[PDB]
Amino acid sequence: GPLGSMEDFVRQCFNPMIVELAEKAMKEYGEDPKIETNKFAAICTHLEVCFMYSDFHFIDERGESIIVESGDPNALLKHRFEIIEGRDRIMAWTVVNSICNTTGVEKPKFLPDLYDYKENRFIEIGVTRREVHIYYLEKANKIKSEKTHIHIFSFTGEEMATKADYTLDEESRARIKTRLFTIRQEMASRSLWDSFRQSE
Ligand SMILES: O=c1[nH]c(-c2ccc(-c3nnn[nH]3)cc2)c(-c2ccc(F)cc2)cc1O
Ligand SMILES: [Mn+2]
Ligand SMILES: [Mn+2]
Ligand SMILES: [Mn+2]
Repeated sequence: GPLGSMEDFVRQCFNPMIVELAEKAMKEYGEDPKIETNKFAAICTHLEVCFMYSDFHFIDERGESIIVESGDPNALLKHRFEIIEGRDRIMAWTVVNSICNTTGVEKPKFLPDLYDYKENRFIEIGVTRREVHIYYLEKANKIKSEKTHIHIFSFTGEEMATKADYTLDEESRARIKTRLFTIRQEMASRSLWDSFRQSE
């Protein structure tokens, strides 16, 4: 088949909110999304996984964790997760500082991706084109000391999470894996996958 542009794929296969947040992040770190395109696609993918990870998860009227897939349910429900990824540095740290002071949890040395109000911990999300165990160690070794939970996804369906604690139900994580599989397949049909995979 013909080789598509990764740019076209990103703009066609991710919603504009994701794409825009991704562009802003790259600009913020001095990289151009029209040159570092594999990174661009990687950043969109990871951002989307972060959103999908928190999607539908609330804390109920009685204070336990429930799943609602409509927009019509109860406004007394609190989102289970705080989303840190996707915010600019100032706002991300503002949110982290707020959480840390409120909940009394320890302040992380690097920006995490999520905060989980049920488990009372920050989460580092990872999405890798390599084997999950290797990438996990790379994360584990950057965060140094840990209260921060790590959860790694691959494009081939493997997961690895701290202490074999996977946080979410199988259905939630299946949605994420299916999306990753779909991204991989679509890249492959445009002959973007091999280049993307080898670039990590
Ligand atoms: O696990 C993460 N990961 C990443 C991440 C994403 C892509 C690459 C990448 N892809 N190709 N070269 N570098 C590296 C780290 C990022 C990230 C997000 C926005 C941004 F502007 C820069 C980095 C954030 C994460 O939490
Ligand atoms: Mn970031
Ligand atoms: Mn992050
Ligand atoms: Mn991450």
